[PDB]
Amino acid sequence: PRTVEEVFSDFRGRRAGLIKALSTDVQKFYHQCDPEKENLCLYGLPNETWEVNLPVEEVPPELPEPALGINFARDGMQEKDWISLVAVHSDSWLISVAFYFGARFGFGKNERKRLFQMINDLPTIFEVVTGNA
Amino acid sequence: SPRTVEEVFSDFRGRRAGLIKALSTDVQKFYHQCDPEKENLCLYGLPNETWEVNLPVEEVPPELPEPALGINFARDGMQEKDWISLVAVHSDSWLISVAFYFGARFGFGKNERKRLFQMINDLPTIFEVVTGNA
Repeated sequence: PRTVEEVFSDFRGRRAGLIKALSTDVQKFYHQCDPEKENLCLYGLPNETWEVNLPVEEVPPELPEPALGINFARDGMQEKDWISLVAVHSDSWLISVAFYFGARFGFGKNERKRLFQMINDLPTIFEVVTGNA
Repeated sequence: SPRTVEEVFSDFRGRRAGLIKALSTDVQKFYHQCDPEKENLCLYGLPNETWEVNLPVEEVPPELPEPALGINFARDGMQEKDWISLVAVHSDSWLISVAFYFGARFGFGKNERKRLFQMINDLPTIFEVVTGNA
């Protein structure tokens, strides 16, 4: 069903916004992550934008939430290692969101397999930011 | 695959079994712990096949992905089996997040991620289990 492509399009859009935050806009992202601020995250939207403040959602929130408090360790390691750690959390979030949508759209086992194959043909954000893409 | 792939899958299967317990065998205990008079609660699965309903807190640093919060707010607004299904789908998305997070911390590459997904997707989702979709 063309619904696998719609869910994958959403995933690619959020992934593009997160890759922007962690590469092209890395210093903007870094400076918004002062380590004494509370509850910051990296949130990706399918229009290829990003934000560090958790958006207000319904209750329960419809989408899985990304990691909060990612800014505490910003100064405790090399910037590229902190970026890599944000990348790993971000990759685990994106796959959560995509499979949540797949379930909401009534994907069965075959649709779940097709969605994963498309996701896993792209380098992870971790691989992008570490130079292993 | 390296041994770590099966070890990450074993963690996944054990948490899944705990979540299946909460949403089936232990459903009334789970239901009553999802008290609508408490603050927003989450359902967690642990690798020893147990489950817990806890208020999420601001863990610093963040560790595992966080499950859906506020499941207790929706409990009385739906037929119980539809609320169970809602919790199940959120729990399925949490489990795959946890598994791929561990896989990343343990340096999985493309092939290791494929093998891990293959094993996860052999099993019916918790949503399928609780709705009779196998």
